[PDB]
Amino acid sequence: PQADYSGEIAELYDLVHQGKGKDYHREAADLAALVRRHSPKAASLLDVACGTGMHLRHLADSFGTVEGLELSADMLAIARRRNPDAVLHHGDMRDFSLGRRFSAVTCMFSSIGHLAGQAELDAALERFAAHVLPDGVVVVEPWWFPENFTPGYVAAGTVEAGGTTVTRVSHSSREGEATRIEVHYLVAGPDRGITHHEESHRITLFTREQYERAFTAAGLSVEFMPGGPSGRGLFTGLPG
Amino acid sequence: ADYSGEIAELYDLVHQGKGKDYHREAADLAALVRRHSPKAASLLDVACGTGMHLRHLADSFGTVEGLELSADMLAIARRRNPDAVLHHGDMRDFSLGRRFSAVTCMFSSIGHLAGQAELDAALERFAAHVLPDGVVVVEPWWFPENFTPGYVAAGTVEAGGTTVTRVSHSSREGEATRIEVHYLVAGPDRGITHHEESHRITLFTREQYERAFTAAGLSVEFMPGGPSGRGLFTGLPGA
Ligand SMILES: Cc1cn([C@H]2C[C@H](O)[C@@H](COP(=O)(O)OP(=O)(O)O[C@H]3O[C@H](C)[C@@H](O)[C@H](N(C)C)[C@H]3O)O2)c(=O)[nH]c1=O
Ligand SMILES: Cc1cn([C@H]2C[C@H](O)[C@@H](COP(=O)(O)OP(=O)(O)O[C@H]3O[C@H](C)[C@@H](O)[C@H](N(C)C)[C@H]3O)O2)c(=O)[nH]c1=O
Ligand SMILES: Nc1ncnc2c1ncn2[C@@H]1O[C@H](CSCC[C@H](N)C(=O)O)[C@@H](O)[C@H]1O
Ligand SMILES: Nc1ncnc2c1ncn2[C@@H]1O[C@H](CSCC[C@H](N)C(=O)O)[C@@H](O)[C@H]1O
Repeated sequence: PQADYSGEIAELYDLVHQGKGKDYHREAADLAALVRRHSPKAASLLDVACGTGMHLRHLADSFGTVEGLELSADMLAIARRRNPDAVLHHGDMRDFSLGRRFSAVTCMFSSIGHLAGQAELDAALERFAAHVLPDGVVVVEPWWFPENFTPGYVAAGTVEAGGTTVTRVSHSSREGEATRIEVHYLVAGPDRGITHHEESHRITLFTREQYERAFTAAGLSVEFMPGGPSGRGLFTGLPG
Repeated sequence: ADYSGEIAELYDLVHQGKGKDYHREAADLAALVRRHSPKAASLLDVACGTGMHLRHLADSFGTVEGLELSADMLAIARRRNPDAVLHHGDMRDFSLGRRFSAVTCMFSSIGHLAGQAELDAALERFAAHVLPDGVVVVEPWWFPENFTPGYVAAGTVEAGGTTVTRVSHSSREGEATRIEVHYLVAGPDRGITHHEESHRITLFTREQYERAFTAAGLSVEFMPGGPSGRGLFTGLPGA
């Protein structure tokens, strides 16, 4: 049971989230508009935990420079193939140092939840502040806050494309300060038969004030906007 | 063991999810029986499984009994049909010491036999348990000409807090279908569990079924369509 977005799990990622109705084109359009509201001259964007680089692909149409940081080599390989021109980095949002600063540092789809507690979140936000330009914005899509988390939640969905049928079932429970989300897959095709895969993640249920404390310790002013890309809302931060 | 444990426990929910209507099939079956035997009063369901047909057939026939090889399936059937006599046994060699107006074998259970000889044997046993005015009914598996290798079935159903996803894959293995079936079973407390079964279901030709019926002294007819699109064979003694 893996926790590192690798192997076959990485290969299924885009198909499954497409099946669940995720619309990266609309999300990118909205994000780019939000960046330009806070920074009308923005010409550059770093997407941290870029995964398979789906947002970056669309954001390349709005900004002259897009870069990405991704911990998982297998996700990153997909991201690079999708963004063959972009400079994408293999590393860790807790401790990274790129060549430059950007008008927007973004961290989407609750990837920030993969951090383990307040020290790590603080560290990541300090790094984001370190890579943002003075008239820029830091954008973090949080995981659920403890008060909005729904333990016992089961998601199931099946999709097919290109001869491959993929079923994904998730189960979520409370494990201390985090969601434990277990995810099983059945992957079927006419000649390959059926294979079973599993993943299991601890995604931290930070409170709003814990997010805010992280932005604040980084020198960033912080604003929460409810709703956002997944019903989890959006944090925006501005330097100095 | 085939059809055992958690697989047996999931059987009814997954086939309900797939739209299988045992109430309508039982009514159609009862009508077919009574067309051939208007005073029909008894029925034996061979390979009765969880006893879903029998539950409904008991409202049409004064006596219903069943034969089932799997203990875990049989336990379910008994709980569903607590007034009925259900036997633990094998369609290839059983002997109940009585006869019935109908002997039925539904949902391609006959595919669990291998070879002409086992098929002949079963049909002889069915003839040995049918009344002389009655009828043997067997739902075949697919004929070779209609089998679709590489077939993938996937569906998800939820009942009572439990979400079950079933995915089957089918290929050719000699003169049979190899069907492998994976389940993901999920619930708020239970989490997710994975289960798997795998079966060989023999691709008997139409002529093979007819040979089995004729050797058991039954006059045979194939009725196309049937409960599953695979038709139904009927057989009447005294040929
Ligand atoms: C609607 C609603 C949902 N939830 C929770 C329950 C459950 O944990 C989740 C819905 O399950 P899903 O299987 O639909 O979760 P998902 O597609 O959002 O995947 C989640 O986990 C993946 C493993 C991660 O890769 C992913 N991010 C980090 C990329 C993460 O967002 O959202 C709540 O806690 N409160 C709610 O009001
Ligand atoms: C429509 C069509 C289907 N098929 C085949 C392909 C595949 O093997 C099957 C459809 O898949 P499914 O997973 O829908 O099969 P099913 O719910 O009917 O389960 C079958 O297998 C189960 C393991 C058995 O327990 C069961 N009987 C013996 C009780 C048997 O009927 O039917 C064909 O070969 N040709 C066809 O034209
Ligand atoms: N410490 C860390 N630094 C960088 N990336 C991380 C990380 N911990 C987890 N990740 C990455 O977080 C990503 C979560 S999946 C989200 C991917 C992408 N933002 C999207 O919207 O589709 C994964 O690719 C995972 O490898
Ligand atoms: N040799 C044999 N004798 C009796 N039952 C058998 C058999 N081989 C397989 N079976 C039974 O055949 C059944 C197939 S499942 C079909 C069950 C039922 N007739 C229904 O329509 O739902 C299983 O319960 C299996 O255990």
